[PDB]
Formats: sequence, structure tokens, C-alpha cells
Amino acid sequence: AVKYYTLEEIQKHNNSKSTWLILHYKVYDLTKFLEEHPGGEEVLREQAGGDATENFEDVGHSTDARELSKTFIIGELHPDDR
Ligand code: HEM
Repeated sequence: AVKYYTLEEIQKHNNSKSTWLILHYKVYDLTKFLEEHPGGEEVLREQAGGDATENFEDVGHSTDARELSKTFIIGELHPDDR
């Protein structure tokens, strides 16, 4: 099932490669995706250990990309956080 994770859990996943971020409470495991992503690694890693809902939704991307994104959900905001 979804691995319920607090901001903390993501905040801990932020290293040179080790990259997690949040896109509407849902935690996206982009550590692999860095190298796949047409928008590169740097950006995602910079957003790492935080809610990048902002950056995804503000960049806007594409329906397809919005829907591709789901494949990287590992977790979601702790029921106290959420
Ligand atoms: C987790 C969801 C993500 C997925 C699956 C994803 C997917 C993609 C895809 C498919 C593109 C190509 C353009 C398009 O068709 O939309 C793209 C471009 C891009 N992405 Fe992402 N992305 C994700 C998250 C992010 C985040 C959080 C950032 C910001 C740190 C970001 C920054 C960019 C940038 C700057 C581009 C380049 C736009 C251009 O072509 O000028 N993406 N992404």
C-alpha cells in the first residue's frame, strides 16, 4: 500500500542522488527518475526533501506527464501531517 510518510520522511531523502519530493501530499520517489526526466536531475534534487507540488503544477508540464507522474508515488503525507 501507500507508505505513509511525514514531511520529515521526505526531508530525510534529499542527497546528491537520493531524491524524494511531494506532489499534493503524495510522495514521489524520483531518485531513479533524475536520469529519465527530460527536465534533468538538478531541478528535482533541488526540490528534494520538500513538497514540489508547486514546481510541478506551476511548470504545468502536460496531461500525459501528470498521468505518468502517478507511476512514481511511493508514499503519502502522514495522517497527522495530511
Ligand atoms: C513527479 C512528477 C514529474 C514528472 C513525471 C515529470 C515529467 C516531465 C516531462 C514528461 C517533461 C517534458 C515536458 C512535458 O511533456 O511535460 C518534463 C519537463 C520538465 N520538468 Fe518535469 N516531471 C516531474 C516533476 C518535476 C518537478 C518537481 C520539477 C521541478 C523541480 C520539474 C521540472 C521540469 C522542467 C524544468 C522541465 C523542462 C521544461 C522544458 O521543456 O522547458 N519536473 N517533466
